Amino acid sequence: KTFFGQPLGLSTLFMTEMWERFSYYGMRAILLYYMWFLISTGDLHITRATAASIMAIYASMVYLSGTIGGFVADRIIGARPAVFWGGVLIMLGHIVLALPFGASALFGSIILIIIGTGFLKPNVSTLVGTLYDEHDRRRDAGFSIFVFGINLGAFIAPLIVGAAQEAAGYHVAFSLAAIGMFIGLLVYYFGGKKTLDPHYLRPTDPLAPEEVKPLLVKVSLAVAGFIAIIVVMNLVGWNSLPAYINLLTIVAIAIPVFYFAWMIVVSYIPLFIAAVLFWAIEEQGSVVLATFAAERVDSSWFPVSWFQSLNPLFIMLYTPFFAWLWTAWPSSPTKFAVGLMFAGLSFLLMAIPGALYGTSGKVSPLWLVGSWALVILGEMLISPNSQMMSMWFLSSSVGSALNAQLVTLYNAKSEVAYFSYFGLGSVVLGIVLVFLS
Ligand SMILES: CCCCCCC/C=C/CCCCCC(=O)OC[C@@H](O)CO
Ligand SMILES: CCCCCCC/C=C\CCCCCC(=O)OC[C@H](O)CO
Ligand SMILES: CCCCCCC/C=C\CCCCCC(=O)OC[C@H](O)CO
Ligand SMILES: CCCCCCC/C=C\CCCCCC(=O)OC[C@H](O)CO
Ligand SMILES: CCCCCCC/C=C\CCCCCC(=O)OC[C@H](O)CO
Ligand SMILES: CCCCCCC/C=C\CCCCCC(=O)OC[C@H](O)CO
Ligand SMILES: CCCCCCC/C=C\CCCCCC(=O)OC[C@H](O)CO
Ligand SMILES: CCCCCCC/C=C\CCCCCC(=O)OC[C@H](O)CO
Ligand SMILES: CCCCCCC/C=C\CCCCCC(=O)OC[C@H](O)CO
Ligand SMILES: CCCCCCC/C=C\CCCCCC(=O)OC[C@H](O)CO
Ligand SMILES: CCCCCCC/C=C\CCCCCC(=O)OC[C@H](O)CO
Ligand SMILES: CCCCCCC/C=C\CCCCCC(=O)OC[C@H](O)CO
Ligand SMILES: CCCCCCC/C=C\CCCCCC(=O)OC[C@H](O)CO
Ligand SMILES: NC(=O)CC[C@H](N)C(=O)O
Repeated sequence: KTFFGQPLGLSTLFMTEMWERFSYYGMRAILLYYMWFLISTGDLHITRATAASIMAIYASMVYLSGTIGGFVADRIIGARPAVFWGGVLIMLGHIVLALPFGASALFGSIILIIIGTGFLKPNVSTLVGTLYDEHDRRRDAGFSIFVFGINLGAFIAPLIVGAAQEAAGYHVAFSLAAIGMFIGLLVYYFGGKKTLDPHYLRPTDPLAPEEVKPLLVKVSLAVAGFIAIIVVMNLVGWNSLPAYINLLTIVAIAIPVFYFAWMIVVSYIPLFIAAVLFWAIEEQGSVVLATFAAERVDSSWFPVSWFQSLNPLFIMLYTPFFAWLWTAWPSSPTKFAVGLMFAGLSFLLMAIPGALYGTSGKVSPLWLVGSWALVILGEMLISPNSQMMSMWFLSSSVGSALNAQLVTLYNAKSEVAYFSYFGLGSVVLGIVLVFLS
């Protein structure tokens, strides 16, 4: 009695993540349009460009939080409590948007989810690994099934939440996200006590006595430095929302710079950059492509948010092939290059409808279908150890930090140039990074 060849525990963690991803990507699929709505009612006094920037820096902070989430669980509170309380915080974040409020609830929701996802996401991934011995070949297959589940939740969420939004409004749809996380907590809590090892109720690598003080010092100085900067910003009149997003952008990008300066490994640099650039493009699906979907495609007969299901749809379709592919077959730097090339191609493709049909009309949904087909093909060359997982979340974070700057450039007037430039740039950088490495 297994779960697709794996210990029954995989099913628990599988569904936990699926429902977490459900709530996250359900919310993500309507959050931009929601902000558009708040803007249209004079409730939110920002440009659409800034709204787009918010989406990206939101994702960036979510991934940055995940970069330290593993650390907190492994050394302070434990992997199993981190997932649980992480889940609770996420649930609360969605509940906040379900409440009959407007723009004033946005920040609180974002904070809870950043902290919550930071606690949950790296650590459920950790718990998957705990289901096996250090020497078991199923480890790869098991984690592959796990990722299939992550995308299963990401697939159905925009369909369900998107349609719900169109039926009963935004707050009801957001509450469905909350309910989804609640389901995940149920399956995780009761299922976990039966499948998961109890040694992960506590930190497996607790802070040694002499480690606590210098850690505390470094956190204090960092937080103090950050706050001092914000003070200065408010004194000199740089306190607009983009100002804060720029601050966050700089912080997120500075982190690998000083983190890589620390070990300087120089072979890791092009790998990191390729990942950063790939995730930048991939994460623009929920922002730039979401915008294209709403403005440049006729979605008069279906929720336009449904386009967000295409990304994880292709993960699920490619998984059977690529599984067989690896059984029946490329260097790590090669995989990243070709992957980034596909990402670039996915944007070059998106440049065609505007150049061929103009930008003032509407084009076939198949353009976005083909685009996601291309970038997810690239993800297959990138997508599937506490330390490496951290670099993974970090690369994702920097990509979205970059997006926070980049997506503000996107509009109907700049559409073709935007997709062409960053599309061809990514293809070229793909070529450069494969030979540089
Ligand atoms: C088939 C799956 C293989 C994965 C890679 C495929 C990527 C290829 C994408 C090209 C398709 C995009 C073109 C869509 C298109 O032009 O249709 C527009 C319109 O004519 C349809 O009515
Ligand atoms: C894991 C470390 C993260 C450190 C930063 C903590 C979170 C800081 C900012 C959250 C990023 C969201 C900025 C956009 C935003 O707040 O929008 C608010 C609404 O527009 C209300 O006007
Ligand atoms: C366990 C360590 C981290 C603790 C996480 C606590 C998160 C800190 C602040 C989140 C702010 C949540 C309150 C915001 C809120 O409720 O929305 C505002 C009103 O509902 C809108 O009128
Ligand atoms: C302890 C688990 C909590 C999970 C339940 C979260 C959702 C709970 C109740 C649903 C709240 C739905 C709000 C409905 C609402 O805001 O009115 C709808 C619009 O304002 C007008 O159509
Ligand atoms: C306003 C929402 C607040 C909800 C608080 C509910 C708290 C109820 C019980 C606390 C249980 C916390 C421990 C759960 C945990 O560590 O997960 C491990 C479980 O053994 C299953 O893996
Ligand atoms: C607003 C954030 C400012 C930065 C937070 C800095 C302070 C955060 C946590 C302080 C933790 C208390 C240090 C003492 C300690 O952890 O010992 C507890 C051990 O478990 C004792 O056995
Ligand atoms: C550990 C729980 C408390 C930690 C979170 C408290 C708030 C933390 C940082 C505040 C946000 C810092 C970046 C500024 C920012 O996001 O802008 C927010 C919007 O400008 C709101 O108007
Ligand atoms: C150990 C990593 C820490 C590195 C932190 C580096 C932060 C250095 C400078 C941050 C300056 C904040 C930028 C503020 C800003 O861009 O405001 C400009 C606004 O766009 C004007 O409206
Ligand atoms: C080796 C020492 C050098 C430290 C490297 C830190 C990296 C600093 C900045 C990264 C560039 C991203 C800034 C983009 C940005 O936020 O634009 C805002 C402008 O600063 C003002 O409009
Ligand atoms: C596994 C089978 C389910 C496949 C359908 C998944 C649908 C998910 C998102 C749909 C997003 C909008 C795509 C619309 C579409 O493909 O129609 C294309 C028509 O040829 C339009 O002329
Ligand atoms: C393997 C399939 C990949 C398909 C993508 C390859 C597409 C190749 C080039 C697309 C770039 C077309 C841009 C056309 C263009 O820039 O028009 C300029 C006009 O002046 C519009 O402002
Ligand atoms: C695994 C490598 C992926 C290679 C992609 C294979 C497809 C190659 C080129 C497809 C280019 C699609 C351009 C769309 C196009 O030109 O048609 C325009 C519209 O159909 C007008 O009716
Ligand atoms: C990569 C070698 C290490 C040196 C890093 C120093 C510069 C760090 C990051 C460079 C990318 C900065 C992205 C910000 C950017 O492109 O701004 C775009 C505009 O601000 C859009 O408004
Ligand atoms: N970029 C990442 O690190 C994670 C993205 C992936 N789509 C997920 O939700 O798990």
